[PDB]
Amino acid sequence: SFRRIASSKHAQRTLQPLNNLTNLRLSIGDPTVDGNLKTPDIVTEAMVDVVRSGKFNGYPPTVGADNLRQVVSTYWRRFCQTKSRQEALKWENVIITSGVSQAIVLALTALCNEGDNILVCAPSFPHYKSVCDSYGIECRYYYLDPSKSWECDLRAAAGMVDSHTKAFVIINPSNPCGSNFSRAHVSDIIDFCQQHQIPLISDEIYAEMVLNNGIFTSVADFDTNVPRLILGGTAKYQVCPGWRVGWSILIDPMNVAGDWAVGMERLTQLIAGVNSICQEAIARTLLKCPTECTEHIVTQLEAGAKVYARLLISMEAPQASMFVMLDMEFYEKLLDNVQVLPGEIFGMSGFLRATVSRPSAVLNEAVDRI
Amino acid sequence: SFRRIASSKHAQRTLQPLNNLTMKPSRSTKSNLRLSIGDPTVDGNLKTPDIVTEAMVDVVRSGKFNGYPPTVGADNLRQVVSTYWRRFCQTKSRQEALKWENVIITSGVSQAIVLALTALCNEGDNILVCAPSFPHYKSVCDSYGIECRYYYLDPSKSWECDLRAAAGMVDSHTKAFVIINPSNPCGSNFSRAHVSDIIDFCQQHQIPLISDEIYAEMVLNNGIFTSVADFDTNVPRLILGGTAKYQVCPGWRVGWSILIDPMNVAGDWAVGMERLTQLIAGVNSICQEAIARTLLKCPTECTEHIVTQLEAGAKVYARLLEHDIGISMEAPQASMFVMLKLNLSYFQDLKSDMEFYEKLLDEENVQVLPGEIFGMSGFLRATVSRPSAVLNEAVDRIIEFCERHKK
Ligand SMILES: [Cl-]
Ligand SMILES: [Cl-]
Repeated sequence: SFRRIASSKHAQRTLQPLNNLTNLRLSIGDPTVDGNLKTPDIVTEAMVDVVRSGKFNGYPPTVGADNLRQVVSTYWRRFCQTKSRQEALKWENVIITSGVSQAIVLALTALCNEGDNILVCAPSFPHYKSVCDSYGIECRYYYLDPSKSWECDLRAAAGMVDSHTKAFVIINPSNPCGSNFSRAHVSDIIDFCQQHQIPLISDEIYAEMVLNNGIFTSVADFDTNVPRLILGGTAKYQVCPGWRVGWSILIDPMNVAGDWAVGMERLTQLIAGVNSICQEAIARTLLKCPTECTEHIVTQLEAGAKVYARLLISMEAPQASMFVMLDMEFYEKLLDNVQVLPGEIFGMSGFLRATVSRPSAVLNEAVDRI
Repeated sequence: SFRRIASSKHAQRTLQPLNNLTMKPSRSTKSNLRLSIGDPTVDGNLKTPDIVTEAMVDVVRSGKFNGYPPTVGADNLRQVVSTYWRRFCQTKSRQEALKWENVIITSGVSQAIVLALTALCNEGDNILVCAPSFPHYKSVCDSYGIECRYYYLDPSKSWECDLRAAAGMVDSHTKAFVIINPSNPCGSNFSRAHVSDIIDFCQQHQIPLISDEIYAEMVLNNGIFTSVADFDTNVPRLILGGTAKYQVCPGWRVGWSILIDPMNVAGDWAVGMERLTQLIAGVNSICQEAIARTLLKCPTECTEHIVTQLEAGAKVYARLLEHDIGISMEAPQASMFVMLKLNLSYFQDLKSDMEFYEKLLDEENVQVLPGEIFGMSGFLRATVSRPSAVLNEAVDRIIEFCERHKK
């Protein structure tokens, strides 16, 4: 015979509730489903050129190709309204990752040990909770106030901070809330992080996907010595999540977080980096994508916002991202044939996440069915 | 002011000795000749098949494969890989034991290694790993607080596993036996009989066998590759492989793992690996479809070209044996590397493989890798995949270098 082989504690406690939960589907967080949103043609053709050259099939540096890091550094400068802020973004502090999902893993596991906690918004993109449970880090939720435009309850969060608290995480613009934070509110967050002396992690992957001529405020656009780790990429706004490319950018002017940066660098060695074809294709086109491409998608999202309004169930209208928030029992009865998502999944019972990114013809039929 | 932010223990102990090596610039006027590089794309002499390249083109232009794949891999590629590995099995039953349900698509074999070990072991466990070895097993183990417990390969018995010594290393915390076959850095290609013995060893000790078979297509001299798949056994085996080396595209970051477990004693291991793919959420969707379209269509001819190039590189290293300069070596039967054994008693001022590496580089601007990096001092890893003109020139400098330091 042969002794049964069991798995590790690490594997056993690694759970993704969304995926575990798994016809008109308003539950899907992937902009490629219908084809109404499209990757820019120049990116598609840069990929064609790059793979046909045969010059980008070799090993990249595990931290990312130099030129893509440089380009990403240059690209994020546009979110900075000032020269000093812009100069504070250095390519040396850019890391290319296998999607933002990996950037989250690297950020959290280079920073925390088992037994630590981080403060994370609720409701939230579930990956932070999943990564935390996987590695024995506590995901300590602070709550977002839906009646104050889904702003962070900074009064409450203060009471959650202790000696094992290692970071403060925000998602802005937000999946699942569709929120877009004001400049003053982002300033408060930074001050909060200063008062409590913890780094700020800002998931800014929807940066290009603000609606209604809204203003996006990146944690980069401030004069502060508070270390900030910005996570972003092209997966959502260039409609190519399956390419598995994203990045993290550290802004640390007084250099208080250098070991974190080194730790993240060292940990890229484990899977040894990112698809070399996509890295070069994005390095060639990231700065050349015209406002019009981002402007077509934003208009397409504004349409979905209009369709959900007919239901008015209450809701805070979306200012950004691809979702609106409007609980488990309601979800189950709808399928028995429309698919929504319960906010339970995201850390806040009593809501439903619905997607804005599908065609009106699909949405209208589903909103009517609701 | 602001509290200094420090890193985790996991980060602090994560080290890759190869990268770290990257070395004093040479005080020489000769051209830099690098024999240290483990990337088949370096010179352009070896080539990704055109049919794979044009499948990538069709796939990306379609705009139908830019979405999220399943974290475990696209269904069609998993089915295709399963079908592909069947050719390494000589029988219907062995072929039937390969199931696409037990294939996982990974971000290179490097991720496959992470998933295999961290889904199996807890901190405080150990695994048996060959030395010398591709450094990633050691790097991942140390990163995760798993002990990399070396058993030694024998350069005089064709770089075979010393199984007798390995037996004394097994204890209650030993969780796996790792082999690399064909081998980086040794160039060895195991006989069927040795692979049979390795499996028997794993049966006696009741530990799973992990086999890095990424050089499966790159056997030389009409050799026979024996996959751990090609056996009638209930020993659980996890095979790591991919297209990175033999289709000359390591940078695309695609590889896979295949679990073969006929009595289903390792289902939890499989479920664990699957769960852990959720953390980076999978693999480049363009390449998975491109490879799904072409993996079964690539002609034998594309590979025999690469093999021919490697056999020629091997002949050039053989020239080192014609001079009495203290270099012995088992000619490579596979993979892309050779291990040069140093007779240190030949040299007046060369104490170690490391010192040999430094002085060679400083004096002749030829870069090899000391075997220390791979877990076995007293050797040098040299690459066979470069063009003959590069190798021939570099071997001349090595010969000259040895004669000069002798006595
Ligand atoms: Cl990782
Ligand atoms: Cl991973």
